[PDB]
Amino acid sequence: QQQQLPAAMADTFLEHLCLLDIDSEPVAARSTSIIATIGPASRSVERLKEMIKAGMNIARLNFSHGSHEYHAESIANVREAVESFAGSPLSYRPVAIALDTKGPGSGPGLSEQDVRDLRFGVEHGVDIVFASFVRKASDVAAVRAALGPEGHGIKIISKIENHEGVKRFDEILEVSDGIMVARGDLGIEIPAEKVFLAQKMMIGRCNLAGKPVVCATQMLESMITKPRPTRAETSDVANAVLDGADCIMLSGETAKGNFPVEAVKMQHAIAREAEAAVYHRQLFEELRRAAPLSRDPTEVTAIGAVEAAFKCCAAAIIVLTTTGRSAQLLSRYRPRAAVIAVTRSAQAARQVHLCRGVFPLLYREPPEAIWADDVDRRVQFGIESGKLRGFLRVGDLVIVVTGWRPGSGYTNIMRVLSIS
Amino acid sequence: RADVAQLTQELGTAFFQQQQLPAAMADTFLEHLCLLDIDSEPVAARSTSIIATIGPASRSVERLKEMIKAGMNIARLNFSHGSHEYHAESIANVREAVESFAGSPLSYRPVAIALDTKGPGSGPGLSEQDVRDLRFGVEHGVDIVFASFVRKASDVAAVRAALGPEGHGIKIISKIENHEGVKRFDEILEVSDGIMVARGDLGIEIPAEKVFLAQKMMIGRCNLAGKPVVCATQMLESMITKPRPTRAETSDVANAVLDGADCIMLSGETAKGNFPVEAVKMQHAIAREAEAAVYHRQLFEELRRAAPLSRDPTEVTAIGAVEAAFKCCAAAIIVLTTTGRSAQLLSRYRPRAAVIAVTRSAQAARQVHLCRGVFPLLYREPPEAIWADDVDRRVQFGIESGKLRGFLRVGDLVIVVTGWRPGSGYTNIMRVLSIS
Amino acid sequence: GTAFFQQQQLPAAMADTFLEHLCLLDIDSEPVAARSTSIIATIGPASRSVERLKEMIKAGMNIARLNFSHGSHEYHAESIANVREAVESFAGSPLSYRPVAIALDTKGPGSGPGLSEQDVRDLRFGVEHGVDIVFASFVRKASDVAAVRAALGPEGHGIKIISKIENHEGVKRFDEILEVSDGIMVARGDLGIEIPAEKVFLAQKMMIGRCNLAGKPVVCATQMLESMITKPRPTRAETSDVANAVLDGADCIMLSGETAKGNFPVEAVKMQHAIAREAEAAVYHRQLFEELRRAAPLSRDPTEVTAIGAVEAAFKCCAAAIIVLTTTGRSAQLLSRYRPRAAVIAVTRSAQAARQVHLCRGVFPLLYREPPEAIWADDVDRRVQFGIESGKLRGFLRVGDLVIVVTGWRPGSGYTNIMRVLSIS
Amino acid sequence: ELGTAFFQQQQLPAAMADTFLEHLCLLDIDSEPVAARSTSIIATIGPASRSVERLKEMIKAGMNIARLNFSHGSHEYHAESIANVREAVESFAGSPLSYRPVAIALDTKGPPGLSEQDVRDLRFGVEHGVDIVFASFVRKASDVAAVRAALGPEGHGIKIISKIENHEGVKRFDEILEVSDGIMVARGDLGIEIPAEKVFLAQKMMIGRCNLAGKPVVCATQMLESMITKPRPTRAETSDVANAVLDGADCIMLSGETAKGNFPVEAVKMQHAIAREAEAAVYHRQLFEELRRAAPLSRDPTEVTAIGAVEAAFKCCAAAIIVLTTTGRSAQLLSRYRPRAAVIAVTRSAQAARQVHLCRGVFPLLYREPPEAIWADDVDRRVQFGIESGKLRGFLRVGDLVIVVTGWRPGSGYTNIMRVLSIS
Ligand SMILES: O=C1c2ccccc2C(=O)c2c1cc(S(=O)(=O)O)c(O)c2O
Ligand SMILES: O=C1c2ccccc2C(=O)c2c1cc(S(=O)(=O)O)c(O)c2O
Ligand SMILES: O=C1c2ccccc2C(=O)c2c1cc(S(=O)(=O)O)c(O)c2O
Ligand SMILES: O=P(O)(O)OC[C@H]1O[C@](O)(COP(=O)(O)O)[C@@H](O)[C@@H]1O
Ligand SMILES: O=P(O)(O)OC[C@H]1O[C@](O)(COP(=O)(O)O)[C@@H](O)[C@@H]1O
Ligand SMILES: O=P(O)(O)OC[C@H]1O[C@](O)(COP(=O)(O)O)[C@@H](O)[C@@H]1O
Ligand SMILES: O=P(O)(O)OC[C@H]1O[C@](O)(COP(=O)(O)O)[C@@H](O)[C@@H]1O
Ligand SMILES: O=C([O-])C(=O)[O-]
Ligand SMILES: O=C([O-])C(=O)[O-]
Ligand SMILES: O=C([O-])C(=O)[O-]
Ligand SMILES: O=C([O-])C(=O)[O-]
Ligand SMILES: [K+]
Ligand SMILES: [K+]
Ligand SMILES: [K+]
Ligand SMILES: [K+]
Ligand SMILES: [Mg+2]
Ligand SMILES: [Mg+2]
Ligand SMILES: [Mg+2]
Ligand SMILES: [Mg+2]
Repeated sequence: QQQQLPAAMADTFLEHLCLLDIDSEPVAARSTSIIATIGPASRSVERLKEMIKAGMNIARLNFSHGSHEYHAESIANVREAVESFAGSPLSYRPVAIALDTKGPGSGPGLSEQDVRDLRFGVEHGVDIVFASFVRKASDVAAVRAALGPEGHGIKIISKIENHEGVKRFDEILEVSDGIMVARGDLGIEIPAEKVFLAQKMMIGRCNLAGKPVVCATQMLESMITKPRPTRAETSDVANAVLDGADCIMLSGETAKGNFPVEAVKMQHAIAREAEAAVYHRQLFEELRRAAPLSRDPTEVTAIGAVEAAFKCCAAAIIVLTTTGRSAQLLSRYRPRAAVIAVTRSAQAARQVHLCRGVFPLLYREPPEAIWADDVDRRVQFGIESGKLRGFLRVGDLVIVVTGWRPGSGYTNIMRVLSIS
Repeated sequence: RADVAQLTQELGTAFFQQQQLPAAMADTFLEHLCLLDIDSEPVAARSTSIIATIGPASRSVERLKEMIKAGMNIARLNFSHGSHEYHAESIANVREAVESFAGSPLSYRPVAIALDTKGPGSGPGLSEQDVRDLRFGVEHGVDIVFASFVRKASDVAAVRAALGPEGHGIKIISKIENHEGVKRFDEILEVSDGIMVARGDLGIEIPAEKVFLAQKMMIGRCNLAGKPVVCATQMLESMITKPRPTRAETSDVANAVLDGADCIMLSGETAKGNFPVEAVKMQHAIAREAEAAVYHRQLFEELRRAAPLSRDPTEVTAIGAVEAAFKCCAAAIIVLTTTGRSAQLLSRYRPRAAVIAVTRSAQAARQVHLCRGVFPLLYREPPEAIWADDVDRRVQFGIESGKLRGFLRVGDLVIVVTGWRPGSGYTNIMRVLSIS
Repeated sequence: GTAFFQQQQLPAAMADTFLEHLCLLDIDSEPVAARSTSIIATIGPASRSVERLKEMIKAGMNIARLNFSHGSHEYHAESIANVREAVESFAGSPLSYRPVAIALDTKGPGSGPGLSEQDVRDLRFGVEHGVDIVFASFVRKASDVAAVRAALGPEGHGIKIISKIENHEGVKRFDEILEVSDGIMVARGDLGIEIPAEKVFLAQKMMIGRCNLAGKPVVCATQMLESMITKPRPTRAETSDVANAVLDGADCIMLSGETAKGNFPVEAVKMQHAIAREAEAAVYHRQLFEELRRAAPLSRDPTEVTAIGAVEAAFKCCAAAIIVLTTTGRSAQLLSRYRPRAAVIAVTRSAQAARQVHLCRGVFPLLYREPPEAIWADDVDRRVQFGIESGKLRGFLRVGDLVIVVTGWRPGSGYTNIMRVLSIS
Repeated sequence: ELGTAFFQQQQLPAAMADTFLEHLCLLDIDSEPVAARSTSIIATIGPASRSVERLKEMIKAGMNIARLNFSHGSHEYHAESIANVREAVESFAGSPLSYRPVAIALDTKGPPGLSEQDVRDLRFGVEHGVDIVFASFVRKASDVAAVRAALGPEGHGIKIISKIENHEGVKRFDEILEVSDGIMVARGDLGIEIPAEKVFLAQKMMIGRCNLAGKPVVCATQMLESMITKPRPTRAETSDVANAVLDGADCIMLSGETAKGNFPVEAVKMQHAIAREAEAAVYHRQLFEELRRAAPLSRDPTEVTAIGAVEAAFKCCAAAIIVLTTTGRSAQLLSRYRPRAAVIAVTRSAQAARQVHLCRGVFPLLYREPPEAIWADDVDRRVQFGIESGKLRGFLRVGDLVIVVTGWRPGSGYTNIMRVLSIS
């Protein structure tokens, strides 16, 4: 059988590895998001359409290079390429826009250039900020203050790039929306042979906290000049997914290299293979054991839904979400079932790419008069887009996660539904 | 510590010191035993049902009201003794005692009536007296049959045929009392509604020192199958003449509950002894202590690992509801059921939360006592015009009756299990509700 | 062979979960291993005759308990003499000889707050008569154990003190009592009067678990086969209670009125023997060994390090036995704490140690009486060969079996450090 | 006692964790490695690494096995490389603290079956006393039998490590592993023969199966590729080396990095540094439990002694397991249980001393003293040699506990004793 199911049913991790089969083809949709840096090699609308088709989920703009005018044109081109697929509403793909700051460049403070760039991000409607060189909780507070009242909804992903950031990780993670393991600077700031320890520790802690973690830098470096990566590069991408990374990133590979589309395609192919090789039997038991007891109905519904999905091998968990939170709480238990998140918020649809296994569907259908009927069409929309995209078939079982009243914060219902 | 820290701040340290919760949170079975505390008081309602044999010592309506208050859930009538006239009078007295509390859902306690057959004797199958007694049971509306000396699947088919078309709803609990019944256990369990480990005859039919192996094997297999299992005979034997049991007797009751028995039984202790009410009270006290001492962490993990994957929505909803109940330390799981099946599927995962089963069927309310942790509520209100409103009213009836009986408190989290359409077989919804 | 893997609940032993282990238990899977839980039989009018004591030793009695709550010093001295006479009547066959420990159970503190003056006199009687163990009644705190130890004096340094936990205070102060005691007795008679009867099983399971964790002997006592005082067969609750005490992890099981004053002393011993053998094969060693290993702290004591290596090696090859040379019994006790399925055959020259190792589950003491060889390595080998010959004669071993041999690098107690895999020829 | 500082080093807080997730969360960049590097480094000796002076630097950097790629050069070229390796190794024979045996491995050019050139190159290997053969493109058990037969009458002791480089080799892995001494995951050809994105699955599967079988597994090709031209590797390269060790590889290899690159010594130093870090990060608690649960019961005293010795080593945090071995088999059976303690293998065989580099955590000590007339005295002398080398090299201190594994009689195949010794 397909998707490494013989290896998935093994009684030990050792037997799981022994049962991995190169002929067991992946069937599930790719769960780990790809962040591609948009630069000289990947700026055109035509090239961006090819990168979206190849698998890009988040477009990163490196504010260490270019200018505000340059990045504004890149943002416009990304939006134009994304909207060129709006003619097919059940299959259109949202793409988040992330702003990566230049950093403090000396001074444990928020550069005035960073204040100006963060203000640019708010004015241009960016979804995420990758905050460079975060070394303490007060650095995150400074970024949040610089985003102002209009940028309240922007996610702050703190980049850990030095010894201080690693040592003060817990306080940084507590106030951040997520973390980026920025291996480039980290490998210069700490001994290169210790970076893998920092990566594995940060991924584990983010998985424990249920917060997004991005693995970044030199993942497919040789692809800047060559059409195929080295054996160490494919292994690095696969191991980042197996470590538990929610996102994988391409920097020079897409910003300035000769094969930007090929680099995205390679990350897509490796992530799909690595996701099927995840040993869910141990992973779910450990996530379940480590996750604290909770009296929050969204949290309680999420664990019940993921348990139910594993019991019936559910093809998907369809969840209605306003902010993306209910989808994030499902994602933290790493279900094998795809989490199809139906949302009316375009920003939440883009941001939800930070959470592994969450497939955002932006709902743009006319409302139903009775709230209960409106909820049911959003569920049938998740099922129709699910069927159109290959996630679901007639006869499949799905878990549907909804709330008892409109507005964010009221998820409390899990339903077992048979498709068609 | 960090996996229970926010909930310890919210519910308090006193909450986590009661009902053997420190022992329940242990990482190993050895650590679990080391953390058992005689000062950790049981809080939950007793979930293992007590079957009491009704005979000369426990027959009067006044005495039966005392036994219902002490905790009796199932009244057993041993057709190896008395007559049809004697047993019919016992049944009438049980029903009169049960109906004396029928004025309210707060006081009403359904009590199942079980008929224990005389058995095949030296014969190879269903005896003529058993056919007559089984017909008597159908005519008197008994809920359960404890079929004596079941040795093969064809013995339970013979009992089913002798109950006729009008006894289709009666549960057949096969009594395993000899070597053949133990060896053919799987085929017997497949066609039975449940099993009774009849240790009296078993201890004579096989070496006495092997009975505990048969008991533990049968309890384990019934737990795996999700079918009721009764532990029976000599549990509190000395209480036939003495007001207090021996140390081996209290240990035996506790170990039957820890083994996974859904029901515990009293035979001579209630049928002919000097302290029938005290024997019920003692079983009640021991079962509540033993239930809190169950190592749910390993038990739930093992029930999850052993149970095969399922495409039955009732089964899928039941495991999701039990997982949700454990996550928030839910006080109860309120389930709507017509036949008791949805409550049985919740019960097989052994939640620590009480399963409050709301049903319109009086027979299902009596029979669910066979499933550990199921508290039946008989709903007697007439149906609402809108089906969704009728469902909501039954859920609210469960909550109100739960609150008025101490099962629920304001601020508690309750898991509610319902279906998407009327009729049996459509349970598929789990809701997390905060009690206000 | 397939027959080997069908006996001693081996299908249930190989199960991946405790639930599947229970589902696989088979009443037709016969026990093969020797009974490892010791039987303490209380001595009284029904079991004092030398001829009756010979029958009780053959039935399986390992420890003779003298209850100082009854009788005079002259009575108990006569009990001791009869036990020793019955035990020594089998000394003519050194390969089959079974040592029997003598335990003195004290009267207790009564209304007083500590060690009574009668207990001081009885403890000194025990030292003078060479008793092996003291079952100290109503131990409520660590200072009660220190008072017993002081009353035994310098000549009773080798006597084991097993503290009886019989009330709420003893249960609450269990950790401090276990720390200074050699072991514990769950005295359920008094405990069931001192605390609610329905809570005794929790105290029993907690104390057995903690003793197992500490590697110290634990005795389950009182009313185990009570009905056998007057009836020839026990109730279903009684056989279940004995089996569950062994499954809980008790090192010893006890008979009080059943052997002291009942009509069936020999049969009560035989019944406990039969149940214990069945219950020992039903122990789920896969989880048990894993949990004992995980819970046991790291150690820099060579005897402790050799013991875990020897138990792990025994499980790897399904060793029939672990033969250990011991002066004080300590090396055998450290093997016993890991609950090997292999019998621990303890070869010793110390008659007191041979009697005392009965407190440890799975330890079969062999008293070696030959005078020391001039060459120490040859003396060690002769003792190992004596263990093998006794093992073969008693049915523990056969030619072709693998055995683990545990010895030390120099004479005297405290130097066990060697483990060897040996093929029986 | 050991002190709080002891329990903060070598990822001991992460090692004591109750779950793999907690283990990852407890990894600390400030927890320094203390144990000697246990994963062997195979360095390909070519134009960039051939001189005696350069070879001395590579031995000091950590090279344990010298690989000679018979796809390049000639017999005369490789014979000179072998001579230079032996000369560099013997330049440290005067000092017991620096003397390290180095195995010599011959990597064949490759094939329908065994090629004519491979028969001649295998014959060259036997004549030159090579220790290991890395057999290229092994696709079935009969390929291993052909190599074994070509190793003439004088070369049956040479270890055959089968290189799995294509779909057929992956599919017929079990039959190949059964007749091979070990496996090499030859990722270069494998990444061309099968889709590049599936190579990590083949690597993890082969490493797992070799670990289960107790046979050496080598991770090879492009581990530090960028170091062919640059002095420092990429983030993917350090991650790849660490993950190969964490996967369970016994050996890690350098090809172009040492054969033709600008930084051969630096590439060896980098693999040394990463492997030491990755070895301390191994989650032994789950690993040992799983190796124990998966390994079948055994009536072989060497195998029974080995598991008892590894269990005893974990119980006391033993600094080393000193084992007397003539063929290296007793050290290999200790190595399969992945002890945290170094396995110091004391042997009179120079060949076995070179070959045990294939087994993770085995530190060979060649013993050349003349035999004692009393066998028990000869064993004691060898045990003390391992303790004294261990004190000299920093493995041991007075007061440490060591596990000693010996047999009851001379000759190979009788290991059955495990002793706990206090270092005095
Ligand atoms: O965005 C840019 C860019 C924008 C405008 C002019 C030039 C560049 C450029 O040269 C560049 C960029 C990004 C990266 S990065 O994302 O890979 O870090 C680079 O390495 C890099 O060199
Ligand atoms: O039901 C009866 C009964 C009915 C009518 C007259 C007399 C008896 C009677 O004497 C009796 C009964 C049950 C048991 S039971 O506990 O074994 O089931 C007895 O042991 C027992 O003695
Ligand atoms: O040029 C050589 C060479 C030349 C002369 C003697 C020996 C080698 C040699 O050993 C080598 C070489 C090239 C490669 S490559 O071209 O395949 O990358 C190797 O891998 C490799 O090992
Ligand atoms: O995941 P979030 O942000 O909490 O949103 C979940 C919310 O979505 C719903 O399912 C539907 O709400 P809306 O009708 O407002 O879209 C709510 O019942 C629930 O509270
Ligand atoms: O447990 P059972 O016997 O399957 O009954 C559960 C049934 O009860 C309900 O919750 C309510 O059904 P009714 O309205 O027929 O009483 C159904 O939706 C569900 O199928
Ligand atoms: O278990 P103990 O009391 O520590 O005794 C074990 C001792 O027995 C021996 O194996 C043999 O000692 P003896 O020759 O003194 O009997 C010692 O090497 C070892 O120290
Ligand atoms: O690992 P190998 O090849 O089996 O060698 C182990 C052998 O070494 C010894 O420990 C010592 O043997 P020698 O004295 O012959 O070297 C033997 O007793 C044992 O059989
Ligand atoms: O900024 C980054 O992404 C880095 O340093 O790796
Ligand atoms: O029939 C019974 O109930 C018995 O034998 O125990
Ligand atoms: O003293 C005892 O043995 C008791 O109270 O059980
Ligand atoms: O031969 C090799 O080592 C390869 O192909 O990677
Ligand atoms: K930047
Ligand atoms: K009957
Ligand atoms: K006494
Ligand atoms: K080659
Ligand atoms: Mg940076
Ligand atoms: Mg009967
Ligand atoms: Mg007493
Ligand atoms: Mg190749």
